[PDB]
Amino acid sequence: KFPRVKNWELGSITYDTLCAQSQQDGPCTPRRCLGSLVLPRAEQLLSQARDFINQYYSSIKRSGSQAHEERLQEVEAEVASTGTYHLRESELVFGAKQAWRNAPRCVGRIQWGKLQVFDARDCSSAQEMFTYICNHIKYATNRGNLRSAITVFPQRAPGRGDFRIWNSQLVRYAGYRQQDGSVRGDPANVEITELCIQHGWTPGNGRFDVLPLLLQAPDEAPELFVLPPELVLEVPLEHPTLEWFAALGLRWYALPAVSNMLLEIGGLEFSAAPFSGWYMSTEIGTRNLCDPHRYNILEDVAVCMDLDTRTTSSLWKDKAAVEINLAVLHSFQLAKVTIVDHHAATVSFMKHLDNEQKARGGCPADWAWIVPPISGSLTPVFHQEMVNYILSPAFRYQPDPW
Amino acid sequence: GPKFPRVKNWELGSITYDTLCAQSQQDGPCTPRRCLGSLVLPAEQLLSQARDFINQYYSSIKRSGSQAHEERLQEVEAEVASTGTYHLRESELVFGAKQAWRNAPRCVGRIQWGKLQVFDARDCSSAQEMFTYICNHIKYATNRGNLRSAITVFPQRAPGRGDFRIWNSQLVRYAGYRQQDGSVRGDPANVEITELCIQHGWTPGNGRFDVLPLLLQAPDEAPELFVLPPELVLEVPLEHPTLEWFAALGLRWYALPAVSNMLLEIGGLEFSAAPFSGWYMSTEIGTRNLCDPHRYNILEDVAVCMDLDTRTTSSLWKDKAAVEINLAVLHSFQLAKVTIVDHHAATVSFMKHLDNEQKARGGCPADWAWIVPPISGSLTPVFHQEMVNYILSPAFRYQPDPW
Ligand code: HEM
Ligand code: HEM
Ligand SMILES: N=C(NCCC[C@H](N)CN(O)CCN)N[N+](=O)[O-]
Ligand SMILES: N=C(NCCC[C@H](N)CN(O)CCN)N[N+](=O)[O-]
Ligand SMILES: C[C@H](O)[C@H](O)[C@H]1CNc2nc(N)[nH]c(=O)c2N1
Ligand SMILES: C[C@H](O)[C@H](O)[C@H]1CNc2nc(N)[nH]c(=O)c2N1
Ligand SMILES: [Zn+2]
Repeated sequence: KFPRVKNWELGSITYDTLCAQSQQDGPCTPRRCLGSLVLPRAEQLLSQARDFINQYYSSIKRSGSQAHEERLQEVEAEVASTGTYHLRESELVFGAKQAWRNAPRCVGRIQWGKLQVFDARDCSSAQEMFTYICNHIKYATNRGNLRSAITVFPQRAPGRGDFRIWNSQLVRYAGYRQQDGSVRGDPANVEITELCIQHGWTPGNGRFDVLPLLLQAPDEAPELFVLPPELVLEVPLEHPTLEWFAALGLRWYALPAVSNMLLEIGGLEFSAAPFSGWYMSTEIGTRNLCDPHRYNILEDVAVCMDLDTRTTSSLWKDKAAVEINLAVLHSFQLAKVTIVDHHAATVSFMKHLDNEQKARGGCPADWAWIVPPISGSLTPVFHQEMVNYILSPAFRYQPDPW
Repeated sequence: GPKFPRVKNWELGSITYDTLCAQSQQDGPCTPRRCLGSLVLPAEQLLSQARDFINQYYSSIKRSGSQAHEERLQEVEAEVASTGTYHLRESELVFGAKQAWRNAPRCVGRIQWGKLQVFDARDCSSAQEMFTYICNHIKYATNRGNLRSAITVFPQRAPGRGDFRIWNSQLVRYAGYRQQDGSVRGDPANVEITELCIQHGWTPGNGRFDVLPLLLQAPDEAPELFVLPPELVLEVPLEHPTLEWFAALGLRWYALPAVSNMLLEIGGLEFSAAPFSGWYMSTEIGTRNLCDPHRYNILEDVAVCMDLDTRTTSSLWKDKAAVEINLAVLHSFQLAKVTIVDHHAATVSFMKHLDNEQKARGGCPADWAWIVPPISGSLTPVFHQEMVNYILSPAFRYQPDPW
């Protein structure tokens, strides 16, 4: 019933009792494990609402109190007559922090308690969404001293369209499909780039053109907004000892801000609730720059390093990858922009695991996502068994609005 | 769409559906409530398992429903009927052993599955004879550096009688000597088997790479100790292609990886002693065996020799040192003409295996956490391939230590 969890480097054992609190099914069954797959293939609401309110009052050490009992009545009254309800700002703040804390694929959760929550539920137009987004970016960027934040737009409502941010992140580089099939820029963003153009954006022709935002108010066509360049901090990439690296003209933006995930709290759903923390260097240096379906610069860098790209056995791919990740760290450090390397991040996650074991009896974690894309076993998390399950409040994927 | 798991490759955008998982008859550790995919170790019945295996065998030779098939099924039911168990024919053992390998979710080398050399040692009746069979396996498999995959199958577990067992986890292992200061000289992973060898009369050495003797156990007898003739255990001294000082570290590793404590299950029959061997994927040695903190842990030593800043994580000193250590392993095995496969070549071959199996059986059970190499994960194609994990039989399974 309760899984035994072992760390093979230290030989230590724990038991995950928190998983018993999961109310939502994942993709696995006793016949087959689908743990490596990326995407999944009124009384109910009232049930989730009560559970959430209970979590909230327990967090402020006031369960059973009068305020607790009265709040539960309010929620019951609102759902019974309207089919839905609304969260108080303090609950929204607690809810967003818990969603982060519960996110199995996030290795930066040691920071979960420090999140600036912007209540944007009084938003009635895409124009207003844009203003809130600009303020989020300014605050979060903070001149390179990044601060974790989330801006929460109006919840979903029955028979009414959702407030949505079409872009997957607030800052993304365009991907222009070229005549000969290739892509200029970021291949992951070809679809959104095209949508922007289709909606009147005058495209650029570079490899790092910041995309405009396509923001959508309920039941309206999305609207295009160009981000003020001075609000988008970027870091030109250079290498500490390889002088020619800068000549590659590579760069990446400072702020990672997921904008297409749904935040679920107490049964309520927030379809637009962009959040941001700071990058772990491998996200940029390894995946964004070296993925074959992304900027795919490994071969170029290897040739500049004059490595033997003739055979795999020369480990040219491994050598180039390391220097690229080193360039990212060096460059962010030089530009004085917050970033965390994969060793420091995983070491902090092990502390988080321990903190959560004591606090809640476990921590849902997705091993395939927590272990870094390079040097996996050189990090502590590789040797740590993990149990994955869904807790609520939660961040979850949702269909693209188009 | 299809009511089977949909599997996507994110690098290529391609999709397949796994229908082979429908054939699984054993539950894994996961439930809809929680995934335990990252955990390392998470007559009526015999007849059904036996019948299923016979059906698999006849299906494989394209004779399902034939007179021979029905007669073999009859024969197995009667043998189990009067004796409680049954025995496999030679070709059934060969088919079952290859299928067990083919079915192994944690093995990235499965493209080679059809080439296994199956040594039938089911006539073995003593520990001394087990040793002879094992030495022949080592000689055949090593083939002076041009390694050949092989498995030697000893007698199956029998009702009442004791089990045939090889106590060591691999045929070649380096001793791990517990020190006064509490540290370990040699391989920390082998501290327990090393002590057991000593408790059984082995006179211990005092080096970092002392090859351990084998503790072989015949039915209902105490284990017997046998030391492998040095001439038979091929080793490779490690040197680096450019860093001249690497050779001075005195590191080395043996050529033959030969798992000896896994149980081979075929049609319900259990072969407690069936050592198998292929060849190493370089990261097993260069990354795990040499750099794991709980193994040889040589990362800091090598980083210091490379004059890296081991004071801060940000210098990526662990990453740089690990890459050079893996390169030294590949370079040295290549120099010594001993078969080895780097993690890029191996994962590329595994992607081909997945495509072959998609066509041949409708899927391939695979454990993502084990298939993706310990270094440079996303630089290999398997990192971007979703995988379905499930248990198929014949199979190789873990079994408790005999002591
Ligand atoms: C403070 C610094 C933070 C760091 C260093 C960090 C790091 C990471 C990393 C490396 C991943 C995997 C990303 C990928 O491979 O695409 C991730 C995923 C995630 N993080 Fe964090 N994180 C941080 C802050 C946040 C914040 C502020 C939230 C939400 C309030 C959050 C929510 C999540 C979620 C939900 C995912 C999964 C996204 C997906 O499935 O695509 N993270 N994080
Ligand atoms: C021909 C070359 C082969 C290569 C390169 C290869 C490579 C690998 C690798 C890299 C692993 C993971 C090992 C670890 O991380 O400890 C593995 C595991 C495994 N392989 Fe293969 N393998 C080969 C041949 C074989 C053969 C001949 C068999 C059996 C007939 C086999 C059965 C298995 C099994 C059952 C495991 C899992 C062992 C465990 O769970 O500890 N492999 N293989
Ligand atoms: N450091 C962070 N990295 C997350 C960015 C990409 C992630 N795949 C989200 N995403 O695109 C989800 C949509 N499929 N987060 N952060 O600090 O806020
Ligand atoms: N390349 C190979 N590597 C096998 C390494 C040991 C593995 N951990 C099994 N093992 O010792 C199981 C014990 N718990 N195999 N081979 O080629 O035959
Ligand atoms: C197929 C496989 O699940 C997929 O490539 C996963 C693996 N681990 C990952 N881990 C992180 N952090 N981010 C990712 O995008 C992925 N991709
Ligand atoms: C805890 C975690 O499951 C464990 O460290 C696994 C991860 N992946 C692995 N993969 C391979 N090939 N071999 C291993 O020993 C491991 N160890
Ligand atoms: Zn699972």
